[PDB]
Amino acid sequence: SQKTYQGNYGFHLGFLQSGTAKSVMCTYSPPLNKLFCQLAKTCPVQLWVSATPPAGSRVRAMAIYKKSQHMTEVVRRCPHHERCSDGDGLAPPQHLIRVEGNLYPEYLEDRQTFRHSVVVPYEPPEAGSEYTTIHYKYMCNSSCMGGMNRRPILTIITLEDSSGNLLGRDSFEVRVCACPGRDRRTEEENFRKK
Amino acid sequence: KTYQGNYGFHLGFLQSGTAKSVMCTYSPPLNKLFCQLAKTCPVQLWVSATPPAGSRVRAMAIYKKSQHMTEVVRRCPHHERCSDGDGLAPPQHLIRVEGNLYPEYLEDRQTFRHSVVVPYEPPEAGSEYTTIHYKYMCNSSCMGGMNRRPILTIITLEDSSGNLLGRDSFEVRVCACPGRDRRTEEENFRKKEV
Amino acid sequence: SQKTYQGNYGFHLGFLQSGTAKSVMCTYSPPLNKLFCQLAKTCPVQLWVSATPPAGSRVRAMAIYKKSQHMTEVVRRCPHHERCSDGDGLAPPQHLIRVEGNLYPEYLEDRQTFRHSVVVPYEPPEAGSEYTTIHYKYMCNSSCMGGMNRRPILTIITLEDSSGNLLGRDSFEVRVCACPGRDRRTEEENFRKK
Amino acid sequence: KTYQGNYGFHLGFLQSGTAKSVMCTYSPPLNKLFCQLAKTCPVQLWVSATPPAGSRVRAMAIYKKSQHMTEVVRRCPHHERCSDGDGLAPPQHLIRVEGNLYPEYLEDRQTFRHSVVVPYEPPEAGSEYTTIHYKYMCNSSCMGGMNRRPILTIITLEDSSGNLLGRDSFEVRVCACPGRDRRTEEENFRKKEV
DNA sequence: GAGCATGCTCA
DNA sequence: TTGAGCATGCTC
DNA sequence: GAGCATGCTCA
DNA sequence: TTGAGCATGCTC
Ligand SMILES: [Zn+2]
Ligand SMILES: [Zn+2]
Ligand SMILES: [Zn+2]
Ligand SMILES: [Zn+2]
Repeated sequence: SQKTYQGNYGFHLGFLQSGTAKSVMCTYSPPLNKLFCQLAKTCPVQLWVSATPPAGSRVRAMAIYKKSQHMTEVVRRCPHHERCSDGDGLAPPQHLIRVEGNLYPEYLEDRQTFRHSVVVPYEPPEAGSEYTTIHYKYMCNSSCMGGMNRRPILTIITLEDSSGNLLGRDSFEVRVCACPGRDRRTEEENFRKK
Repeated sequence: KTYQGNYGFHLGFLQSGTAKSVMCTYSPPLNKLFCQLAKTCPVQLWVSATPPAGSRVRAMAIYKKSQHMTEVVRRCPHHERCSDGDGLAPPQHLIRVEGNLYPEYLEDRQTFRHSVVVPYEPPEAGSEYTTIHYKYMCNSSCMGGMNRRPILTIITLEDSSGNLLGRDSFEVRVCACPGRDRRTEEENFRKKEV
Repeated sequence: SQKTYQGNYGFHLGFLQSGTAKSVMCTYSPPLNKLFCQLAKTCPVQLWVSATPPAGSRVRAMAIYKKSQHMTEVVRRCPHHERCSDGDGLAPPQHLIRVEGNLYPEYLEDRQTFRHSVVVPYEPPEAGSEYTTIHYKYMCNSSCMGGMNRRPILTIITLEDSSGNLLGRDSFEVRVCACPGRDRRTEEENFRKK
Repeated sequence: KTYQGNYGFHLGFLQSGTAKSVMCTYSPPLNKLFCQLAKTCPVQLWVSATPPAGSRVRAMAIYKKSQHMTEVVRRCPHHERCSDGDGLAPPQHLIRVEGNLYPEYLEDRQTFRHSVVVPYEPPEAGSEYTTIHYKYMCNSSCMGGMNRRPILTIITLEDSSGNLLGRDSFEVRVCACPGRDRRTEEENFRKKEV
């Protein structure tokens, strides 16, 4: 979760460099290791490895509340959006994180913790690339009443083999909001105190 | 829609300068009540003559703008599912009457609009009006509900058979800070009055 | 159509006076007898009569292209909007004009000319009012490709008795567009040449 | 997605300064073709070695932005129903090949994407490239279709079995005035180049 | 709402 | 047949 | 994007 | 319990 290890494959995440039109809907903050994005907008997250993972490897994405006081609560879409008609025909209505660009994502709910997660097969970079890109979408604002309700979350991306064993793990905070650029500057300026 | 009828029926609101004003404050220039969610709002019933025996008072909410007037005013998805019920009011109803052991919560079979009805009671000896306490269970801003759309509360005096005897109305804004918001709307309004 | 007669009841239309927030979505131009409005926005049209119409009277609204070269073509929604999911559960998908605020409008298609029209019962003004208001909605922009395709239209409002006989008739041009205020000024300034 | 393969495959476009430029003009700095609706666009196929016998060339359109990349690119509701068919191309297809009596119009059974395939033909004696003429049947602005969303045309060289031999691509903007629009996008682009 | 984005009209 | 200028929805 | 619109945090 | 100021989606 909060702990990130590269494992035997040197796994870790990367984010889009600044200076692109995508920045308006999705912008990453290095000093805060936090992604600021708008609701239902595709966010390109990069997967970096120093060695090819075993055949059949998978990449899972899960959201957990950052504050230890809310860590046990399952992150889910608020009552309103869970009922909106925005389903892609693949993602369940209550899931916050969706993968865009994949015909066969696996949307899971842990039988014990009841946490939602989405899994897609691991794919190596395109020829001439040092990373693989997976586009994610967050279907609720961090402010949504009855949902995240202004509570910040962390997205945990874990590399696992075909059997479900962890091969690597990385994470980043996320704020789904109306104005990513504005809100990112705010938190960064506020951060400039130490 | 505002007629006093044969009984001089019209509404009244408590004058300013009371601790209650913080949670509920009426604006004469805008004929608009500003109140907090779930807080009791005292509305006064005034008549020039005693209504026929068995008369009733109905409260109903409708969106003020013709653009949304046909949409039934109801609580948003989140609050409907909160456990704030009083054991009398249906979960979807926005307006609840406080202090009455026997209110009637109705849904019109044709328009599907919600309304609450209580018996008409004469003023207490020494008073010139009757007070009914209402509570609004969603903010005007609630996503998936009123969603920032202003509403009007329509109070009608009816005989035992359901015939209208009189009708009055006022705009309502349920919000976190009634005082602040009332001033804001009044100042804007006054920005044309001088 | 183009000819307007008040009949034995002095029937004629009236429009909302300027200086209201509604003006942004719906604004009438007197010198051009033209209504500029946005798509799917409620337009309050006033019905004026000097005498009470016979019991069972009806008010019909129909759209016809203004140019004699297109007069024979039936005005309908373009291919795209006819398939959008904006139906109110009462109006057929191809109809341009819809009535808002009525539970029982009659949406018709002339068996011979195939022209669409919507009919609602005539209702007298509210007490203290000199006119009756009917809210209409136009479901396509005048510019819609494959629909009105930049061709201006006329809305014909006719008062008819219970049997379908004409009692009165009035009309006005309409431009459904993105910016009513902007476009109204444009045509008015252009009109200022004579 | 751009690799020349073992046959040095890549695309070429006619140089500027031809009457054709008015209906079809390529922009080197933006690797973007600007063309009018239904106008033939000559695309050049270049290879350094003769492809295996039975090779084919496929053309497919995809939305450039990851936000819309999964949505199948197709003609809008209006043009699909226009009677501009050539008796070969399905009504919903955006890209049509001109000058070939036997093109194959396909729809992938899984992604449902449209594509058109024609046999690979060697350059005419004396030429260093092969020309294929394509037509785009909707403007990039068509409502209910591309709806102002930029697209990419992907041309792939494949052997007789369907295996990719090479692949290249270019952005496309179908519009009313290619020259004007090309300059506009280039000037903006140049507003960072100096 | 402004300004940008874009098909259509006019000579 | 071709822009130039007018006409018009969309971005923020 | 700016500025307005509004619930929540803090003392 | 109450604003003041901060936090944030929506209007145009
Ligand atoms: Zn939500
Ligand atoms: Zn609510
Ligand atoms: Zn249309
Ligand atoms: Zn089209």
